Amino acid sequence: EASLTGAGATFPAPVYAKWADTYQKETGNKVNYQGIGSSGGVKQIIANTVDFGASDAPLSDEKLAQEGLFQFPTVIGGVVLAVNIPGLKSGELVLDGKTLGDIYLGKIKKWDDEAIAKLNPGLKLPSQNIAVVRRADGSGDSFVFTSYLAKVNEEWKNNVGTGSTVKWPIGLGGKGNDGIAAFVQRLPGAIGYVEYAYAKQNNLAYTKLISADGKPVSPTEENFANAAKGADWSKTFAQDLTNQKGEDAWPITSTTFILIHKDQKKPEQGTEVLKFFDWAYKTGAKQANDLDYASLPDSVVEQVRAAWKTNIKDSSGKPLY
Repeated sequence: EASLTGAGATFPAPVYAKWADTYQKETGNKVNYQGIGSSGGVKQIIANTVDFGASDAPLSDEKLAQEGLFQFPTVIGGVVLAVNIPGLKSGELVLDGKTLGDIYLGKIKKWDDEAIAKLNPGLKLPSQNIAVVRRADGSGDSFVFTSYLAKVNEEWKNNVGTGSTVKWPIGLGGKGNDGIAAFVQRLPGAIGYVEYAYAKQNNLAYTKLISADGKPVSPTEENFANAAKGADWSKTFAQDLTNQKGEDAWPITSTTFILIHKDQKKPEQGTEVLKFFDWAYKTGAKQANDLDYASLPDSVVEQVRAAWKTNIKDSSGKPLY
């Protein structure tokens, strides 16, 4: 029976928590996971205060090497726009990238703006102030969301840019996915970006979006998976899943990563971290799919296992997988 600690990204926290609960029931092993956001996950693994870190934003090959870290992907999810719009039900409103960016720039102030109406011709829209919500903490959702906005809105690209932290033009700061979800529930007219499970499991309304190919798409597990169908995983785990081509491709999709040290100074801990994630790849797909995360293809899992064998060792050079 091992006791393991992880910390970081809130994007996959619902599935990691479910996996950890099941794993304890089946094996006795205890995995404690603290949702502090991706930037904090990176900081904590570098400081050696946890057994594993978690970040939705990938580190570069060079940064991994400088830090003596190894990164591997777990699941595929989607970022959605949770909304609180009087008179509208979930899934009714459509936004496109340009107009979403103009909302986040503060240019569009009311839900019945002509640009929103044009995207939604048969819908009656209220004259409700838009209340923009964004992340306060350093965040992989912010990284993915601003990476998307920079592709679809030139003003955003040139003035705000992309990052885990940016100079937001407008918007209240929520801490974690949970904090944005709580703000959208409490504020008539809110819009906030959250990983899909935080909208669904909190009974929050959400929008459709226009795909890269120009078609309205609903956020679903299958549509997150579709956004990754063009990814050449053989080349790198650090795949860009925003604004990807193809039918029913959710435009704000991302995978998410675990970070561990290559030279394990507590090699029993590292061995047990690998066993937890291996168990999750072998047995955990229903639990992920229940929370609307798509599973990585088996080929990707096999790449992860092969890379564990060559990268993860004790201080004598012995592999831990």
